[PDB]
Amino acid sequence: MVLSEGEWQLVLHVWAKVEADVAGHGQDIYIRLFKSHPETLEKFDRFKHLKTEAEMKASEDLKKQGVRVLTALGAILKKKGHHEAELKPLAQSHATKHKIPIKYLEFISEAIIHVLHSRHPGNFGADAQGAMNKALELFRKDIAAKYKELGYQG
Ligand code: HEM
Ligand SMILES: [O-]
Repeated sequence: MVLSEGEWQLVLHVWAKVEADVAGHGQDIYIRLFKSHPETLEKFDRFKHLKTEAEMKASEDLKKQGVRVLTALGAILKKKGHHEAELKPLAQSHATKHKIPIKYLEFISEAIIHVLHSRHPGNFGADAQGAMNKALELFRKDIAAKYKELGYQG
């Protein structure tokens, strides 16, 4: 699959708004993921004890993690599909160290789309959401191919 340049520009225009406060966006995305799909929280040995949204919001380590995730994803999106180098280390850690199924990558993709739809209606109308879904689907398709190369079913 391949995105057009116009689609990439819709992705990068909303990502520029995320970058006004990457930490706050990361907190919202993790809270949405863990509330919608609680099983995903069990994969985090440092955070699986958190019981409420208040505790998640107050966790400085979770905030730092959210900044790491969104900055890594942002660097992948800015490559506009030419992300082989960035996906190598990420696929290896997520397949072998963290053991994150493709289904859970689908869940965090849904959390990202929900938070952008809520915060950024000015840059996340239907065409922009479609472009972001295509970019995240491309990311998951290429991660899934690397998972298989690495020996992990996904
Ligand atoms: C957009 C998708 C994702 C991106 C870009 C991403 C990125 C990252 C990065 C950059 C790190 C730190 C370096 C590393 O270990 O590779 C990390 C750590 C981690 N990721 Fe992900 N991740 C994603 C999705 C997920 C999902 C869906 C889960 C689990 C449901 C997950 C579980 C973990 C865990 C458990 C760690 C280690 C956390 C810690 O140090 O406490 N990741 N991720
Ligand atoms: O993560």
